[PDB]
This record gives sequence, C-alpha cells and structure tokens, in this order.
Amino acid sequence: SNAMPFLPDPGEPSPLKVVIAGAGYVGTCLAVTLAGRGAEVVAVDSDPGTVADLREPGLAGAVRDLAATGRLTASTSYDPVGAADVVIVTVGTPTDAGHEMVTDQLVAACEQIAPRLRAGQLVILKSTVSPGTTRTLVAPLLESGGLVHERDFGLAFCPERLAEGVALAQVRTLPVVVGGCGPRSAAAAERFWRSALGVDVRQVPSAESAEVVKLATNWWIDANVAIANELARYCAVLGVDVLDVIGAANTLPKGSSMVNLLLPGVGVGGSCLTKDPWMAWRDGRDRGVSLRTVETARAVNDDMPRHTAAVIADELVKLGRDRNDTTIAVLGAAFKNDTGDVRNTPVRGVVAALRDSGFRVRIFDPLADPAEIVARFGTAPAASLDEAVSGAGCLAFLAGHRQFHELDFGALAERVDEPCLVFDGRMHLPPARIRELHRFGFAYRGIGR
Amino acid sequence: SNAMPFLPDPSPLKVVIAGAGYVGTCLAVTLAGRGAEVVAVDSDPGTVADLRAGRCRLPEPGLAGAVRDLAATGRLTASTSYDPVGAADVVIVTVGTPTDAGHEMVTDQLVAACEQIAPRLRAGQLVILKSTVSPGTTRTLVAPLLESGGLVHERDFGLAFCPERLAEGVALAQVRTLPVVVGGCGPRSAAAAERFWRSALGVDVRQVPSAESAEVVKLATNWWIDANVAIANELARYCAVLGVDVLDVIGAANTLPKGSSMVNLLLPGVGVGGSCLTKDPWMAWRDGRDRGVSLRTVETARAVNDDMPRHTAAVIADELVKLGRDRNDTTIAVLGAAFKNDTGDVRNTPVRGVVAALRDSGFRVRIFDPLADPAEIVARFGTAPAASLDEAVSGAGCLAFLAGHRQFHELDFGALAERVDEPCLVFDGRMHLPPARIRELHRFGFAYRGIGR
Repeated sequence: SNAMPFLPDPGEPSPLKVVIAGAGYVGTCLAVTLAGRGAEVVAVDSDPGTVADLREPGLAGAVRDLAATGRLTASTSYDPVGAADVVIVTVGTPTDAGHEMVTDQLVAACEQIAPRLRAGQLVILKSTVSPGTTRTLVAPLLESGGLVHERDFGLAFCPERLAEGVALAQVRTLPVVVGGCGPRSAAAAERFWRSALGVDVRQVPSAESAEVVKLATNWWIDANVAIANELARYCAVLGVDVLDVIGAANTLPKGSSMVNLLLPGVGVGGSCLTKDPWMAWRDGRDRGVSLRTVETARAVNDDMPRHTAAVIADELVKLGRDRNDTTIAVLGAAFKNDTGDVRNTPVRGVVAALRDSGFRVRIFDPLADPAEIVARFGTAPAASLDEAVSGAGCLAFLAGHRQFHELDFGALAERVDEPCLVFDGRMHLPPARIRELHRFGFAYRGIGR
Repeated sequence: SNAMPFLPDPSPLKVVIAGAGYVGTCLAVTLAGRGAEVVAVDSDPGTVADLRAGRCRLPEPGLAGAVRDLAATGRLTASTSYDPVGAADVVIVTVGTPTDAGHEMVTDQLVAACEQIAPRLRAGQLVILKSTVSPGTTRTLVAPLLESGGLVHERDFGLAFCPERLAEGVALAQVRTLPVVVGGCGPRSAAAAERFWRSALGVDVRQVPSAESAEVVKLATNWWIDANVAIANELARYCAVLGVDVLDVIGAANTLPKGSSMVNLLLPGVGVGGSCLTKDPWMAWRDGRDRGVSLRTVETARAVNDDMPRHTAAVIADELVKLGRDRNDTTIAVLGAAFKNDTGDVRNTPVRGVVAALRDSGFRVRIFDPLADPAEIVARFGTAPAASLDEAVSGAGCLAFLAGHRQFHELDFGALAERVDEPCLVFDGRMHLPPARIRELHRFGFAYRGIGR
C-alpha cells in the first residue's frame, strides 16, 4: 500500500543492499561504483575463479579497496538475493551463427533468482537482449516463484552504455536510460540510479523501448565506423589525411548536436559492435524488416582487417621490403584501447592475413594475458616490448593503448631494423608526433593517412 | 619589389563573385553588408538586371531585401562581363557544377567561368573556388585554366577551395555563425584565404592541408548526412514492427557522448531530396570507383532513402485500410510538398514519390504547401495544388504532413476536426509531434499514425 513500493528512502541510515548477477566487466564496474558510493554489493558469478578473486584503468585498484571495506563481496551462490533490495542482471547474452540470442546464461540466472525473490525488491536487467526479452522471457521466469512483476517486484530494463578504457570516469556522469515494465517499476529504477549512482535518468515508455536504445546505439556506431573506414580508403587514393577531413567536417552543427564522423580503424571487435547490429538485423528479418545499413556496415568493417594487411604489405614494398627481409611487430592485440580483451579482435584478422601472404609476425600487447594470445592467434606473444621491436622492419600499432602513446621513439629507432615502417592503425597520432618519427628515421603510414 | 601577399592590409575591399545563384547572392549580400564592394557576375542577363535594380527572385528569407538595400548603397553591383575581375582584390567562383546520369561532374559552366577570368587575372589577386566539385578540381582543372594567361598559382596569385555549408532557409542568419573551411593550394594561398574570411566575414577559419582535403570535407559531410538519414529511416521501420516510438529511442540514444560530440541519430522522414544529399554522395562514389575504391555505404544509403517515398505511401494506405477507409471513400490532403522544412523548394522532393505512389493505387490526392509556388507544384506533381488550407482539408479522410513547416505546427486541430471527414487519419511524416500533442489529436477525434510512431 506504499507510494514508493520497490525502493527504501535514499536517506535511510542502513546501507542499500545490491546483488549483481554476472561479475564480468560490466558487472564489476557497476559493483565498484555502487560500493564506492556506500552500497553493500554482492557480485554473483558461476565461475569459481572470478568469485575467489573479488574476495580497466582504476578497476583492480578499487575492487581491492572496497573488498577491504566489506561493502564489496562475491559468491557462487544466489542465496544473498533474499537479503537484497535491488538485483541487477548483467550476465552474458551471446548470439549463435544465425545471430539469434543464446538465452542459456540468462535463463540459468533468472531460474536461480526467481525462488529467492521477495516482495518489494527491484530487479534491473542490463544484458544486451533482443526487444521484448525483459517483459516476455525474463518476467515469466522470475514469476515462477509465485510473485508478479510491477505488482510485487519492480522490473526494468536499463541499457549498459560503458566506454571501455574510461568506464569508471564516464559511469558516474552519464545519464541512465530506464525502461520500466510499468509506472511503479520505472519510478523505483529512476530513484535507484539517482540515489545509488548520482546520475541523471532518461525515461522511455517501456522496457522494449530501452532494449531498442542499446541496439540502435551500437547499429549507429558500427555503421558510422563503416562510413569512416570507407572515407579513409577514399582519402588514401586522393593523398588526403582523413583525420583533418573528419575534424573539419565535424565543426558543422546538425541534428541533435554536430556532424559526427567517427574515427576510422583496423576493423571492429568486441561483443557490442559485431553482434548487436546483427541481432537487430535478425530480429527485424523475423518481423519482415530489412536492415540494409547493418548488412553493409558489417561487410565493410569485416573487410578492414584484410585491407589493413594489404596496405601494410604495399607500404613495405614501397620501402623496398618484403615477406623475406621483414619481421612485423604487431603492438596491440585488443579491440579496445586500455583493455586486454582479445576474445573478438580485428587484430586477429590482420595478423592472419599478414601470415597468409608469408610474413613473419610478432605480437605484443602489455595488457593482454599471454595464454589469451596463444588461444586466439595460435602463437605465443613477445616476452617484452624490446623483444617485439628488436630487428623489426615494421611497427604496426593495431591498438591505441596509453602505454604506446608514452613510448620513446628515439630509443625505438636504435632497436628496429632500418628502413622501419610505423603503421598507425589505431594510434591516430597528431601531425606534430608524426614529425618526431620521421626525425628518428621512421617511415610513417596510416589508414587513410 | 618584395614577394607580395595575396590580400591588401583605407579603400574598401573589392570582390567579384562569378556565379550569382543562391550561394553567390547570399555571399554577395553578406560581404557587401560588412563594407565590401561586390560585383556579381552572371551569364544570365535576367539575374544581372535584377541585382542592378535591387531585385531578387530567390525565396531565401531576407535575401531580396538585403539586395534591395545594398544595391542602393552602391556596394552591390552586377555585370554579364568579367571585365571587373581586373580591378578586383578577390574573385570567388560559385558557378553551377551539375552531375550527369553517370554522377560525373558537368564542367561546362566552371570551364566557361575560368576561361573568362584567366586573361583578366593579375599578380597578387586571391581566387577562391566554392562550387561543389570532385576532389582535385581546384588544382588539376581550375588552376591550369587560370594559368593560360601566363600566371602561376600559389606563386603569382592565391588559389584556395572553400566548401559552401549554407543551410537553405536560415542561410543569412547562419553564414556568420559557421567557421569557413579553407583548403589552399599552398601556404601563401591558405594564409590569404583565412585573412580574407576573418576580416571580410568576421568568422573563424578551419584550415585543411590542401584544396583536395577541403573538397572532400563537403562530399564527406553530405555522405555522412545522407547515410545517417538512411540508418534513421530503417530504425523507424524497425520500431514500427516493435510498437516502439523511434523519437523516444533517438532522443535517449543521443544522450551518450561519442566521437567528437554525441551519438547523433538523425531524424527519420519520408525520404531525401535537394542537390546536396542525392548527388554529392553519388559524386564521391563515382570518383572513388574511378580510383578503385568501393563506397558501399553510399550505394546502400541512396537505395534505402530512394525506397522511403514508396514505403511511406504503403504505410498510409495500410493505416487507412485498418481505419475502415479505402481509395473509394478517402481523399488524401498532402500538407507540405517541399523536402526542407520552412522552405518552398519542390525541385527534387521525396513528396513527389509519395503522391505518385498513392495515385498509383487509385487514391484521390490534394496537395497544399503554403511556401511553395503553384507553378512549381504543377511542373513536379502534374496537378495544381489546393487554393488554401481549407480547400485541401475539407472532406479529407486523411491529413498527410509530408513537410514539417512552422505553419503546420500552428494549426487549430480542434478547428480542422470540424472540416475533415470523420474518421480522419493524421499521417505524421515530418511533423515529429510529441506524445502530448498526439493525445490532443485523439481528443478531437483524429486517428494518428507515423512510421515508427
């Protein structure tokens, strides 16, 4: 009979008790941010390794501090759901070869939460799902234990909009999109994010609407990266620098803000950009809508790793080098800068295409695990940066990690084999920095640069 | 004598604008208004005689008045001859650059303009090309033509490209709010062009390393816009099958910072018109193709936006069928024929495709745009428009807002409900009415529908 049914008063002396189902990257970033603001958070993950550890810049140096305050704990069991105020589901939602969502992890998480759910609790789904999942799949699974959503517990979908590399800085200033499965669930979700995170909230009329926001965002990004890569390939045949063009074009106000030509790269990786547009495409296809912009964006960005390798080989040929006298040092293997995730990386495609022509390739990413490189590239990486760059006739920066921008190129020039080509895939070095490389005797070339 | 700069440092700045079209006149009046002496040179004796008398046939708001006043100050004059080029400080080329069926630029007007300017060029002058051209035109086509008279560009005279980024409808009100992109054919030409725009226009300048780079900026902008309207139109068709409002989605998505600014999902519509968006991407595609680069994003964006007029008509007919209406009891009042809101240009509009597709399934269609010329509608749609808003809406079983003019947002829908034939469908194509306004329509007895609304 309450006016605020699914959430206590934010000025309550007792801490807010939060349970995060799925202690992945999104899960841990949210856990540390919530715990840092005074909430008692339990991270629940099926992997015993992740759980034992808990018990991204700034993440490891914040999980440790909050685990010591006692506000951040972890469990393999869903038993702490019963004492919780808010349950946030961030478990994996991978797609199959046919771009259909694999509900196995979500279904398992919901089947475990459902009997432990208590009236008055708030449940937020955060996993990237196909539209209608919160209301037609998740809600009935959570209702098996006798409760009814919106009436007994609040159920809302809230898209994850974390930027890998600057996640902990961006998380606490960015507005949260909230799609409630009803007016009670929508009000509780907004009240939660505003008090627990200190962020603004953008309400949408339904959970479905909030599910579309996520897929529309990744479709927009992936398709704009495709415009940008083709623009780079076009600038390349004109002898024009694409970054000067993008910079000048983006000074024009248009739509809600500015003309926003995204930066080009070596291709697109991660879950978000290579799966979410295909998921929208399949969902649309099953409903009779053809998403041609997705089809084209995915084909354009999937051809970039092979194109990047062709540009490298062509630029090396122009220096009088080839697959017989050049060893390529690939610096950066992750898709996202300031991350070490190589699960789905366009670097894999570049390396494979260079090795397909007959080139000797060395790999070095300072943030990636060596076994992760072995499992993804089939070869062990270089022991250190010096082992990778020594005798290299090419330095291919296929990830723009902070550590690569902090390097001394004057020292590098003394280790590499001259003439050495520096290929700027995802560094996007400014004109002043490019002059430094040439001064040390380096040949500089980039995608549309 | 020292090596000269390509611009002076008491007497007013003398400017000659080759091509007194829309872009030409907007620039002429803006330059003259700030104290420059401008001569507009046009091949059409009609345009020249008008500007000389203070007349302007262009609808651009504030333009015919700006002409009127500046022609009276004597700072704005016009000529059919290129003879005033010799007394000029700065020569700005804004002549037409249409494309053919093959998306190849038709250089006839540009070549004629340059062949006339070349023998009149003197050392130390500044020449700016502003026409939307294929990359490399300033340096490989225009420069040799201007060098026939003995001079050498960058050494003897300044040559720079600077893209036109005028917004039709708010041109004069925005021509000074926007930084000018300057692509010089050298450091001397680049410095003179920046100095010119900063002093003559009072705007900031954005330098790019070459004329080619500045030529790409224009084509990249229109390619980005056209392709981002295609993403938006498909997103609307997708939201439609989900029963989700596309504007709530776009609004929420655009709250995320990304790239240089924000995630910028453009607004959906009934298609794409005008010279810029349907020709500039195809021009880049054709230039890339000749150089071995496939612009697939352009191919898809053009196909997606060309299918929108037919799709919009199909949605209208389907929504009318669901109401219990058909081509036999419904007359459709199409309100708005211009592709751009708060403009009356119907020369290349997706509204033509919608109307034609509705008339292809036997529907009676009335057209009413308050800003468009009636002869412009007759030439494009083959039929005369409605005499007034009341003639169009009277007995209409459908009100299809295919342009979002300010005039349409001001209408009394309580009053329209009494004029239309009930049940009446309001098709929202370009109005983008908020949820509160849609509720008000339902309360007058209107049926409301939009693609992805």
